[PDB]
Amino acid sequence: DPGCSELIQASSRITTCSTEGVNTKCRLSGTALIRAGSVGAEACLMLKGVKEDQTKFLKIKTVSSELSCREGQSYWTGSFSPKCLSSRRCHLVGECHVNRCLSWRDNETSAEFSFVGESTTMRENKCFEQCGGWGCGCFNVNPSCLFVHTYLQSVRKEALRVFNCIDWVHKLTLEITDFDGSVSTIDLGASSSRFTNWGSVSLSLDAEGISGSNSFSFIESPGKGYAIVDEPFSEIPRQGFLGEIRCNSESSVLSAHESCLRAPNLISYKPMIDQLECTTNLIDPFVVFERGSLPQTRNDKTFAASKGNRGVQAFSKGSVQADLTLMFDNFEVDFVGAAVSCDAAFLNLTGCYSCNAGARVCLSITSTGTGSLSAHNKDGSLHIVLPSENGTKDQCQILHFTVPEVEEEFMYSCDGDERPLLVKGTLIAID
Amino acid sequence: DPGCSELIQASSRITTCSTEGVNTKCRLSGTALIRAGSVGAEACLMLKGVKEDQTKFLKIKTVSSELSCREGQSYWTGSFSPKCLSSRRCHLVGECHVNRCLSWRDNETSAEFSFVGESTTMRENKCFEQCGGWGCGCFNVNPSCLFVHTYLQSVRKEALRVFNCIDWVHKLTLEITDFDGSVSTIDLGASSSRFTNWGSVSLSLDAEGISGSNSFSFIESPGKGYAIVDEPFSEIPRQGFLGEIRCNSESSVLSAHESCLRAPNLISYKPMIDQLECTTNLIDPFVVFERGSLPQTRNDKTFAASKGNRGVQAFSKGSVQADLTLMFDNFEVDFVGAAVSCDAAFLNLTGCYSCNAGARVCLSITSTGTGSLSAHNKDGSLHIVLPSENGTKDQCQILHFTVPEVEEEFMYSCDGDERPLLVKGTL
Ligand SMILES: *[C@@H]1O[C@H](CO)[C@@H](O[C@@H]2O[C@H](CO)[C@@H](O[C@@H]3O[C@H](CO[C@@H]4O[C@H](CO)[C@@H](O)[C@H](O)[C@@H]4O)[C@@H](O)[C@H](O)[C@@H]3O)[C@H](O)[C@H]2NC(C)=O)[C@H](O)[C@H]1NC(C)=O
Ligand SMILES: *[C@@H]1O[C@H](CO)[C@@H](O[C@@H]2O[C@H](CO)[C@@H](O[C@@H]3O[C@H](CO)[C@@H](O)[C@H](O)[C@@H]3O)[C@H](O)[C@H]2NC(C)=O)[C@H](O)[C@H]1NC(C)=O
Ligand SMILES: *[C@@H]1O[C@H](CO)[C@@H](O)[C@H](O)[C@H]1NC(C)=O
Ligand SMILES: *[C@@H]1O[C@H](CO)[C@@H](O)[C@H](O)[C@H]1NC(C)=O
Repeated sequence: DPGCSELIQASSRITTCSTEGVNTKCRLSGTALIRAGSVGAEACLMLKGVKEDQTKFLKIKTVSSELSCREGQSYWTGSFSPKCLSSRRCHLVGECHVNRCLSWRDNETSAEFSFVGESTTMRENKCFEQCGGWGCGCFNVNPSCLFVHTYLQSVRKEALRVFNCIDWVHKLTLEITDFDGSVSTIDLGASSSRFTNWGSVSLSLDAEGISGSNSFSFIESPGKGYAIVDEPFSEIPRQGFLGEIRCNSESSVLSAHESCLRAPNLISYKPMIDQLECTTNLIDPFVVFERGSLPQTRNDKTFAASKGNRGVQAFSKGSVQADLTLMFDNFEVDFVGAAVSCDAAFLNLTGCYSCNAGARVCLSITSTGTGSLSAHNKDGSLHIVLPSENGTKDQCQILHFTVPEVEEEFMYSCDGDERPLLVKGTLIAID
Repeated sequence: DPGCSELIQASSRITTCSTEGVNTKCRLSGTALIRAGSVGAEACLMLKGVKEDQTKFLKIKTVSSELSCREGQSYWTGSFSPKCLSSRRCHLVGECHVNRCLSWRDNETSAEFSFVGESTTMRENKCFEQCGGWGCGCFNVNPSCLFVHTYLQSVRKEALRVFNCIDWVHKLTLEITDFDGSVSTIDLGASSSRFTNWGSVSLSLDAEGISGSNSFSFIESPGKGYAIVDEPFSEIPRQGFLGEIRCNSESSVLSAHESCLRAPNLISYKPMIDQLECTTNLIDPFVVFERGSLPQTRNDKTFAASKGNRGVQAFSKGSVQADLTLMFDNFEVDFVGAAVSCDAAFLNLTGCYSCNAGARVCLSITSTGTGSLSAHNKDGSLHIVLPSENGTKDQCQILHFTVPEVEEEFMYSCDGDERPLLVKGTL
């Protein structure tokens, strides 16, 4: 039931009217700029004829204002757990020769674990010096060597794809009701223009986008849906962050393949003579997914999965940061039709006084056909002219007051048969 | 239950004996280096008399090897949660003028929250630009300003003290049984000597400290004991680590006091026009305490709360990384007199072959009073002499074999006789 959220009068300088003895028609030629309607509501342009009762409206409903994520970088991740094997040798036995233990290389497997065979899994190798001497079962008093071989294994049989958006492609869908009542639906992009019955329409300025977009990233769970993540995409594994372990494919997460990348020192070890514990404290990306699972709101946007060919989209919820440029190409409009009555009620009066922006008055208007409500205050200094329709709509325009305390009686009608309406509110002063 | 884990023989170098009359007496003079016995077990020195039936033992038990934490730096931490207030003003209204919102400073309270007034709590302030225009209730198309005031509040009425150990004080406690059998208990620090009836005992080498001590820290939960944390202490508050929020006291943590220090950006915000959510993802220090609550074992050590005092200690579990220097002040020992027989079962053989250290035989000995066990085992090559003790005790000594698999055979005669025994093993 929203009607005009934004309403401007076409400049007298783009309008020319003539009367054919009682029958008057006007031509629009030139350009008007109007802010796009808030989502669900209309941007409206009012045409005035020569008489005060000659009014027509062009209405442009913002059906939706959508932003589609163009995906940039991507990696796969999932959940992992370490499995360790250990074997302790006394000083001067096996590899536990003078310095080997303390200079042990991560990628070298100890002879102690040659029975494990070949591996293509993410893995690492440690040696921890432990106590020597007879109390720890060694003939030699020097430190014994706890050799350790560890591999990572996927804890789930599914994986998650983390990505960013390099661009958000704006599509503004508009439902246009011409002056003559004909309805059409169009869509526009930032650089688009469409021919209309009266000329053309384009986006003069389009600043629709995701503010702080570099601080969002997304997760896809294949066959399930998407999640938002409230952090920038990480191009490098960083311990304690999503992506600290990452792979180039879904299957490589699942097999924990050695091509996967990982941040250093993710596995902690507690060597205890012949006992060993190894643990991880990894970010659980399935928890992160469930925390951000779509749909979600951030700022004035709703992020949701695309219906159909899948990706993520964001929808504006309120204002649309775009101006429509309306080009009229010598287009004729008449004022034909019988007026019917309307009922109206005051809704609100909001904004400032003695300012350029003025104050927005909103009325609920109920009728059985298309027309115009006209209202004036006692002294004819203020006038309201708003669309009337079959059914009920909330309709708003700007009024200019010079006082913060407003209590103004208007008489309104759609057919000349006036009824009272009280507009009141409190407006702020600017500086 | 365990006896001599380390057995050395008194060097003929520091030994002089003779038989002038009705019996034989021996004199010990000089130093003798011996490895400390494993905790609970004994380091042992055998005195060889001029006969074969003449043998005496000096026994030194390791009762405990103990390391006490000398606490260094400390901080208090606990559990916190944010509470935030918000108020949005349209562009050109109130404080919301280009370009103050985007320039807002954490310490500056917005005039939107005058009704909160005076505070000594941890707190911050933010401003977030949000949609403008009539669709977001504003007469101006420029961004509106969501002003936010947030304070941290304690979510638990208890705190935790995180602390560091700048040094670990070593005390070694030895129980000495002299050749004549008199018992004695001494304590040694890393530098220390103690005099004995026969001379003295000193810590020659002492490496009983905590390896990797730089990567440990500790927590005290007031009146509930201690925990070990498997990471360094840090004097810098960092996000995602214990102490990311820290204070100087129990009360300050509980009041979420403004003197508490905190790492940057711990509170996250979701501005949603007129709605706002604010959250933290702080590590829970009480979970950290729980997971590390003492007693805990690391390496060859048990970390535990001090028994007769306040603080934490670590106790050596296996080998003691220390050499004992024994000094003998021209000390005389006699051998009188008779000694019975005992039940000795073979236990094991362990070591290498054709090496310096060699094999180590261990026997289970149950006997009368205190005696000495001999073995006619492999006579003309090998012999075994060990302490017989009133009770059940395992006794070990060194042996040199130059073959891989050892299948040996012994008739042990401490009696002398009457008994048999077998020994078998491999390197
Ligand atoms: C003074 O009065 C005016 C007019 O009443 C108020 O403006 C109105 O504000 C409301 C609440 O924010 C807006 O409602 C929103 O409507 C959108 C529109 O969605 C579309 O509308 C149809 C209704 O038939 C819906 O069923 C569809 O979903 C469709 O998408 C909706 O998405 C929001 O959830 C919300 O309901 C309304 O659009 C707006 N009207 C106009 C003409 O702009 C104004 O807030 C008020 N000011 C005050 C009280 O200070
Ligand atoms: C060979 O046999 C000997 C039997 O004496 C074994 O030596 C013994 O080893 C164990 C440690 O595994 C020790 O037992 C322990 O006692 C301490 C202190 O009381 C306690 O803290 C431990 O929990 C455990 O109960 C024992 O001290 C030690 N004996 C001696 C004399 O040193 C040796 O391990 C055997 N080797 C084998 C079977 O391979
Ligand atoms: C281990 O890494 C070193 C250093 O890059 C490399 O030279 C060597 O080939 C690797 N050794 C393996 C895989 O055994
Ligand atoms: C807040 O930060 C500003 C910027 O330096 C400073 O002027 C002000 O004194 C600070 N407030 C304090 C220290 O309480």
